[PDB]
Amino acid sequence: MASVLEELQKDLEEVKVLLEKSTRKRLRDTLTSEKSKIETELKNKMQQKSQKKPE
Repeated sequence: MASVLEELQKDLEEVKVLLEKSTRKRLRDTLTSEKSKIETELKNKMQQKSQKKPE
């Protein structure tokens, strides 16, 4: 869990760095794309077990 949090935080930090450096509008693209991935991975990792039916 701390693992997952750390990885998400690290990716988010890389995002912040990219946003800051790529202040030339790129921020928008970066944020939109990568935030989706961050959220997706968070949701994946949380739900992953959750007594989920083997669909």
